[PDB]
Amino acid sequence: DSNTVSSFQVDCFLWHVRKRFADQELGDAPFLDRLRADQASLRGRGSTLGLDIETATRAGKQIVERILEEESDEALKMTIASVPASRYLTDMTLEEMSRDWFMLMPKQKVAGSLCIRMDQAIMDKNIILKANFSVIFDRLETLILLRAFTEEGAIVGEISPLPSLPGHTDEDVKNAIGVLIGGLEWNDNTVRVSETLQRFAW
Amino acid sequence: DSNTVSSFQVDCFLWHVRKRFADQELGDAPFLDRLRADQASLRGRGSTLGLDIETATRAGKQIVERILEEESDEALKMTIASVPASRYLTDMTLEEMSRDWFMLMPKQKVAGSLCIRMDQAIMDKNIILKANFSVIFDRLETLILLRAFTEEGAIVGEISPLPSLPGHTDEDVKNAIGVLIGGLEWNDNTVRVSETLQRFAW
Repeated sequence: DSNTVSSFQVDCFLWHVRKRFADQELGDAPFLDRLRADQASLRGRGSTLGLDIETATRAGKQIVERILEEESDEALKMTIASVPASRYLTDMTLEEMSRDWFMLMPKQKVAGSLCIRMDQAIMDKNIILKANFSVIFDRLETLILLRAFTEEGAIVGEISPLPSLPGHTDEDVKNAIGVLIGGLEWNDNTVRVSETLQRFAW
Repeated sequence: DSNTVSSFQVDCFLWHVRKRFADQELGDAPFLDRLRADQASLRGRGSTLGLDIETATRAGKQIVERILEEESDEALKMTIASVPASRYLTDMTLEEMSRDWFMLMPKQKVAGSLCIRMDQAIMDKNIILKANFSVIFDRLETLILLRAFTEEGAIVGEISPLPSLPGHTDEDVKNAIGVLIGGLEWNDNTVRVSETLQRFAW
């Protein structure tokens, strides 16, 4: 069931929290036994429904963050911003960001909570990926919209984010670019990526 | 041990979170069995070291909030403000807020993570509690400093907050006022509380 997945990702996350606890060595012994035993039960559990933990745990982190978001219960309500609140980068005039387009030979992939879209018949062109996104430090958190543009400015490709669990990470976006490019290049084409991206991306 | 208390308050809180989960009915069955069984283990546990749960759970909420505060792990970092970010009320010129004072017959109590201080020999005076604090809605979250002032402006009493677990709540502050007053009145005295307080307090 889907409640099984969710439940798993939660437990995974709460467990991560507890490790953090016992990292401060706050935990007494029987606790730390719950920690070990629940880590084993978890490895088994995730083995069997065949989700790896790392991402199950980010999912859980999002579910729980949502719970801690809704209360009210006075204060059980928490306030957290560990946030180096972030800077926004726009390679795309909105004129471009909103522009008609389609695919003659449509190719659609989903990876790491991003939709990658590509036109299969586009050959021997020179394209540049432009991306509006957000930065913390020099390393990306998040993407708003990526589009691929020909010499004559035209959409042959797109990478857009998805409301699934977990969300997408700088990584998910890096491989995403890799896939969009690499497939573009496969039917001959040359993909330059914008400086911003170059400067940030990978 | 103190790690035993902490561990208990955590588990209490994480458990509250899970109930929230299964409130959305996300939970699958074996989960919900962990929920019931862990609720029993918890009632037993807190019975024995003799802490009631409600407050153990607010404590846990503070400990955990602290954990979720520190990562970094990229994003496992959460951002939460459910906050109707709040309005501040000051009955006390800082000239008053910082003013010498002592107690001839000192009386010191601690309740709900607040220190209550009172001068035992103060008789047949007319005093007003002034308080600088903070409001969400018409109901107080939090107190910054309460002081009790005679006709001739003088400190006969104080209620100040403490960095313990859990922190203090509007309630803790309401009973706190009750105790300061009621003890002031016991050796004859008349305690008017400021409008702000009246308007907010209780």
